[PDB]
Amino acid sequence: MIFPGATVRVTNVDDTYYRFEGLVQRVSDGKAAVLFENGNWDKLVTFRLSELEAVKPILEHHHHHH
Repeated sequence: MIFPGATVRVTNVDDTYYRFEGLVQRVSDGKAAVLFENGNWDKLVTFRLSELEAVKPILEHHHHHH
C-alpha cells in the first residue's frame, strides 16, 4: 500500500527518473503524483503505482508493551 506522504522510487527503466526517489503528493485517478525536490528545483510528475516502489522512511524506534 502507498499513500500521499510516502517516499517512492521510480523503477521504470525507460524513464528519466529511473532509480530516483520522490514523494507521493496525492493519488490522481489511481495514479500517484510524485514530487521530486532538490532544495529549490522541483517537478511534480504523476506515475502509476505499478511504476513505483516504496522506499524506507527514517529509522524511528517503535515500541509497545503489555
